[PDB]
Amino acid sequence: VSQVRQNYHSDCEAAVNRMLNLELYASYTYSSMYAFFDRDDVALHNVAEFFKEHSHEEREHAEKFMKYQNKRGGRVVLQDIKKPERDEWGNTLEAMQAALQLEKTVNQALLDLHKLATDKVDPHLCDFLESEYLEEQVKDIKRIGDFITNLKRLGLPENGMGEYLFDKHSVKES
Amino acid sequence: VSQVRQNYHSDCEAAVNRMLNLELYASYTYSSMYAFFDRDDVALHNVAEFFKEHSHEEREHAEKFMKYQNKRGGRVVLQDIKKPERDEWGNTLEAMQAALQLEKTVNQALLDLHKLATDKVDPHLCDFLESEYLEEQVKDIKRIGDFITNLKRLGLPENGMGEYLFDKHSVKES
Amino acid sequence: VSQVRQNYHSDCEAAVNRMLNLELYASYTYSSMYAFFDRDDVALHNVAEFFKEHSHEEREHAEKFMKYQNKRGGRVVLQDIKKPERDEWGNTLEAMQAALQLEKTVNQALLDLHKLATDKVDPHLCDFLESEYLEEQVKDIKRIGDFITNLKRLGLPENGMGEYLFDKHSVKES
Amino acid sequence: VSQVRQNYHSDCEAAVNRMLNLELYASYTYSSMYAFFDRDDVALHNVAEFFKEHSHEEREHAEKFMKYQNKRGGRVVLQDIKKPERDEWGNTLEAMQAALQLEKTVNQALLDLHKLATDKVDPHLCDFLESEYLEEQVKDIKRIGDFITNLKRLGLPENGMGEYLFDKHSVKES
Ligand SMILES: [Cl-]
Ligand SMILES: [Cl-]
Ligand SMILES: [Cl-]
Ligand SMILES: [Cl-]
Ligand SMILES: [Cl-]
Ligand SMILES: [Cl-]
Ligand SMILES: [Cl-]
Ligand SMILES: [Cl-]
Ligand SMILES: [Cl-]
Ligand SMILES: [Cl-]
Ligand SMILES: [Cl-]
Ligand SMILES: [Cl-]
Ligand SMILES: [Cl-]
Ligand SMILES: [Cl-]
Ligand SMILES: [Cl-]
Ligand SMILES: [Cl-]
Ligand SMILES: [Cl-]
Ligand SMILES: [Cl-]
Ligand SMILES: [Cl-]
Ligand SMILES: [Cl-]
Ligand SMILES: [Cl-]
Ligand SMILES: [Cl-]
Ligand SMILES: [Cl-]
Ligand SMILES: [Cl-]
Ligand SMILES: [Cl-]
Ligand SMILES: [Cl-]
Ligand SMILES: [Cl-]
Ligand SMILES: [Cl-]
Ligand SMILES: [Cl-]
Ligand SMILES: [Cl-]
Ligand SMILES: [Cl-]
Ligand SMILES: [Cl-]
Ligand SMILES: [Cl-]
Ligand SMILES: [Cl-]
Ligand SMILES: [Cl-]
Ligand SMILES: [Cl-]
Ligand SMILES: [Cl-]
Ligand SMILES: [Cl-]
Ligand SMILES: [Cl-]
Ligand SMILES: [Cl-]
Ligand SMILES: [Cl-]
Ligand SMILES: [Cl-]
Ligand SMILES: [Cl-]
Ligand SMILES: [Cl-]
Ligand SMILES: [Fe+2]
Ligand SMILES: [Fe+2]
Ligand SMILES: [Fe+2]
Ligand SMILES: [Fe+2]
Ligand SMILES: [Mg+2]
Ligand SMILES: [Mg+2]
Ligand SMILES: [Mg+2]
Ligand SMILES: [Mg+2]
Ligand SMILES: [Mg+2]
Ligand SMILES: [Mg+2]
Ligand SMILES: [Mg+2]
Ligand SMILES: [Mg+2]
Ligand SMILES: [Mg+2]
Ligand SMILES: [Mg+2]
Ligand SMILES: [Mg+2]
Ligand SMILES: [Mg+2]
Ligand SMILES: [Mg+2]
Ligand SMILES: [Mg+2]
Ligand SMILES: [Mg+2]
Ligand SMILES: [Mg+2]
Ligand SMILES: [Mg+2]
Ligand SMILES: [Mg+2]
Ligand SMILES: [Mg+2]
Ligand SMILES: [Mg+2]
Ligand SMILES: [Mg+2]
Ligand SMILES: [Mg+2]
Ligand SMILES: [Mg+2]
Ligand SMILES: [Mg+2]
Ligand SMILES: [Mg+2]
Ligand SMILES: [Mg+2]
Ligand SMILES: [Mg+2]
Ligand SMILES: [Mg+2]
Ligand SMILES: [Mg+2]
Ligand SMILES: [Mg+2]
Ligand SMILES: [Mg+2]
Ligand SMILES: [Mg+2]
Ligand SMILES: [Mg+2]
Ligand SMILES: [Mg+2]
Ligand SMILES: [Mg+2]
Ligand SMILES: [Mg+2]
Ligand SMILES: [Mg+2]
Ligand SMILES: [Mg+2]
Ligand SMILES: [Mg+2]
Ligand SMILES: [Mg+2]
Ligand SMILES: [Mg+2]
Ligand SMILES: [Mg+2]
Ligand SMILES: [Mg+2]
Ligand SMILES: [Mg+2]
Ligand SMILES: [Mg+2]
Ligand SMILES: [Mg+2]
Repeated sequence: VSQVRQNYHSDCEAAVNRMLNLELYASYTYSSMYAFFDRDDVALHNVAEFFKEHSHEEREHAEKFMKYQNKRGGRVVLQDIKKPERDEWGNTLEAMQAALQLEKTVNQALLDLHKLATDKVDPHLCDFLESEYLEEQVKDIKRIGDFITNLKRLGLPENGMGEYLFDKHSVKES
Repeated sequence: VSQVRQNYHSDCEAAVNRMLNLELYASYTYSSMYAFFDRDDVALHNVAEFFKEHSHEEREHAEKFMKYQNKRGGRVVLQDIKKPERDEWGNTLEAMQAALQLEKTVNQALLDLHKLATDKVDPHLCDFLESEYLEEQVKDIKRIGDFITNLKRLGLPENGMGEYLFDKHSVKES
Repeated sequence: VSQVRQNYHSDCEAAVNRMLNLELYASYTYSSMYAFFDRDDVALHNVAEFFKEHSHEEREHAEKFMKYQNKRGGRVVLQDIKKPERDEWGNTLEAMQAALQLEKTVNQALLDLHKLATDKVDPHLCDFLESEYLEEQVKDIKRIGDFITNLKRLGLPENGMGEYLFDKHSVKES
Repeated sequence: VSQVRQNYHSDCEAAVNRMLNLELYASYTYSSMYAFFDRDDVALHNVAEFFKEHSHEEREHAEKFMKYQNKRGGRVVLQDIKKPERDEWGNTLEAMQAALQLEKTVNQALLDLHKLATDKVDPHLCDFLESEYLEEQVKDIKRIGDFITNLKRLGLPENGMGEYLFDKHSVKES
């Protein structure tokens, strides 16, 4: 037993490792979206940079789980990072829809981890999830939903001018 | 009944007073460690200053419970602060081992208080513990465990050179 | 055919995707080393930070291949990022030995890619490898070899004091 | 024989003069595009300025070949700069398509010169081409391809609003 370990259930330790993997998976998916929007036959560079930024954020969230694991006396166990579901992402609307689904998948896993931590009476883990993950998750879901609404308003997928304008006005110029 | 009191159970009020006492006890133990490492026949002054700092931190945490008690309309009730378990602390490894145990004792009392606050459906007290005590506790336990690992690596208790080097490189120069 | 594509062989495009994967694999291995040295029963934090930095560097090198692929009109194709070979890394000497091997594996793949680019008469790709990858690779191999020499000099694996001192003097304080 | 000349083949000297001429030709073509977009019945001034900038860049690249020739002990030999292929350039999409073709023609000539320098075992000339010409060429081809993709997305040639918006958002305001 680790000398630091206190009130940290084996099930929570394992679930933290699984959540770490999911954050890495999410990061990799966003990296794929970045590369897609940087293609010469896609060429929406502010959209590309948006997804690149989100890839980096998810990788930071994975690292934060590694640090958490060690702080509690658990042991990091890594698994393969599966490649993303798609090799090409269609257009800005399709990609944003996939991102919304991904963020809700990650949110569900965080909420499930919170249920487990609650079950095992681990208030430190509950607080960590609430303070470092749950609020920023709701904000990302809201932002992406807002974007989807605007992409539909702009006539995606058919309205190429609308898609061009979204890249200029909705996502930060990069 | 205090005019400010709302949703604050007598049992929680009493447990806050007990936790206050434990913080004061922890502070006093760290003060003893400070004085020990400042002895001319011990003379590890950065180690001494580390424990002096932790003594001050625990006293601040006691004061924060006093303020909390009054904010909720409870009444501070003080008891004797018992002297520390030992009069002399052996060496840096022995002291760090005792500090680890002390921090885990304090953590257990905080977790028990959180269980009580949860039982009595006091989300303010739960949040206070989570936001002001539980995370910094995990960090202190991790730091001290890391130190113990390094002290063993350095050949404590027998390796006096190792102990000298720990005082120069592991704890902040004071 | 991509409208930008010129003098870019399908074989080179595929090899760039494979090299991208290898950079991601290397990044992941370094992340594992970071997490290991951050364990409370390992606790060599400057060593941990060294490997964290190298993980970030390799991820940047992967991103640079993505950008390269798109600049030439190739298409990024991602595969699973395999988990690292080990779950625990022994000690600083064992980890550094594994890092040396990893950097030489990456170097060999870069040199093989250069051979292919030379075969296909692609001077842009040759220059990219020479200017962005090959020199920094030689420097990393030299640095890690120098470290291994010093770890052996310090009496690793048996000399715990030597290992402690390496973490204080050889790797940047983090 | 020039007193400075060493390892510089007559064929390479001649090919450098031909490449100089091609850079001047490219500059002149871009100047024609500038003047076209500045016409009162065309009036896309940011597009005009984009082409003016590229004209200046190509003239700088011609000058760099003159300097190179003299450094190696070759002799600059100038020929007529042929007028551009067209007197009018249609619209932003047509012009960008012609620019893409021009940049790929220049790239092919650079790659052919590199083949010759390789044949004649002239590493100085190979390095000069790789370090001063080949990478910036790939970048220009990628940028122009990205633009063409966006012009098609914006509904060129028929969508005049799309063309107006490209001039405001895609090319630097001048
Ligand atoms: Cl436990
Ligand atoms: Cl408990
Ligand atoms: Cl357990
Ligand atoms: Cl696991
Ligand atoms: Cl997993
Ligand atoms: Cl599987
Ligand atoms: Cl796909
Ligand atoms: Cl979807
Ligand atoms: Cl999903
Ligand atoms: Cl949050
Ligand atoms: Cl929007
Ligand atoms: Cl009450
Ligand atoms: Cl209530
Ligand atoms: Cl009550
Ligand atoms: Cl009481
Ligand atoms: Cl008490
Ligand atoms: Cl008593
Ligand atoms: Cl005693
Ligand atoms: Cl003890
Ligand atoms: Cl204790
Ligand atoms: Cl806290
Ligand atoms: Cl230490
Ligand atoms: Cl090709
Ligand atoms: Cl060619
Ligand atoms: Cl091919
Ligand atoms: Cl491939
Ligand atoms: Cl692969
Ligand atoms: Cl496999
Ligand atoms: Cl292992
Ligand atoms: Cl190895
Ligand atoms: Cl390897
Ligand atoms: Cl390099
Ligand atoms: Cl060294
Ligand atoms: Cl010569
Ligand atoms: Cl020679
Ligand atoms: Cl000759
Ligand atoms: Cl000539
Ligand atoms: Cl000519
Ligand atoms: Cl002629
Ligand atoms: Cl014409
Ligand atoms: Cl054309
Ligand atoms: Cl042409
Ligand atoms: Cl260049
Ligand atoms: Cl654009
Ligand atoms: Fe995340
Ligand atoms: Fe405390
Ligand atoms: Fe690399
Ligand atoms: Fe040029
Ligand atoms: Mg142990
Ligand atoms: Mg377990
Ligand atoms: Mg999973
Ligand atoms: Mg698979
Ligand atoms: Mg599809
Ligand atoms: Mg509950
Ligand atoms: Mg709660
Ligand atoms: Mg909270
Ligand atoms: Mg919050
Ligand atoms: Mg966020
Ligand atoms: Mg998110
Ligand atoms: Mg998130
Ligand atoms: Mg908003
Ligand atoms: Mg009253
Ligand atoms: Mg009472
Ligand atoms: Mg007590
Ligand atoms: Mg007594
Ligand atoms: Mg004793
Ligand atoms: Mg907190
Ligand atoms: Mg603390
Ligand atoms: Mg503490
Ligand atoms: Mg504490
Ligand atoms: Mg630390
Ligand atoms: Mg096409
Ligand atoms: Mg192919
Ligand atoms: Mg591979
Ligand atoms: Mg496997
Ligand atoms: Mg092993
Ligand atoms: Mg270099
Ligand atoms: Mg490097
Ligand atoms: Mg390297
Ligand atoms: Mg490298
Ligand atoms: Mg060096
Ligand atoms: Mg002469
Ligand atoms: Mg001649
Ligand atoms: Mg010519
Ligand atoms: Mg003529
Ligand atoms: Mg015409
Ligand atoms: Mg050769
Ligand atoms: Mg070469
Ligand atoms: Mg070079
Ligand atoms: Mg270069
Ligand atoms: Mg250029
Ligand atoms: Mg050019
Ligand atoms: Mg050029
Ligand atoms: Mg660009």
